[PDB]
Amino acid sequence: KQQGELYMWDSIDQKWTRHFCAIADAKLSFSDDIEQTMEEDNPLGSLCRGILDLNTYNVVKAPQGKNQKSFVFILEPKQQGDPPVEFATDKVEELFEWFQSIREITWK
Repeated sequence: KQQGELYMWDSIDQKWTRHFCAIADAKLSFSDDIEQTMEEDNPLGSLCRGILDLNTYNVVKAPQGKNQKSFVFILEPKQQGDPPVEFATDKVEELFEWFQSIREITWK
């Protein structure tokens, strides 16, 4: 089973935030900012603020990187006006391990 911490791009605050993610079936889950939920002592602080159906998405890797992070992958969707969800990781090895897991699922 694939799971660990990941960075996510918030197109609002224009910053990366740290979220804990997991892959079960064809679904990728991500929790709330594990830094804040801490900064606010907040226990509605959830371990599952969102769930993505990988069946509806595709995975591209971003060679040049993005927004000052070196290793990122992007889940770009099928239905149009849905936005891309942009993830990034610390070490290059982790990147290739997620990219593998996710594609070993979008290409069945």
